[PDB]
Amino acid sequence: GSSGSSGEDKTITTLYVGGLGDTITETDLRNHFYQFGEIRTITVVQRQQCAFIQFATRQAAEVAAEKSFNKLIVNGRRLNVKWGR
Repeated sequence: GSSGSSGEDKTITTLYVGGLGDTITETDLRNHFYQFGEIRTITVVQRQQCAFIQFATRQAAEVAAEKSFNKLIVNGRRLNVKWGR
């Protein structure tokens, strides 16, 4: 089965995404996440090869979250996703 963990994400709709690299861009994410649901905003920090995906409704956030938790592999490049603030 699963180990089972409880992070510190109660009503957080933002999701952090690292390991972007020049290879990966914003659009690639906007679409990869957009599928889950509306996207409030997307702040891609090149200096930190990361990006923050915000959702209007936690609903899409949660879904993408788990489906992103070290599971979101775009452009044959795994990405470390973690709940934001």
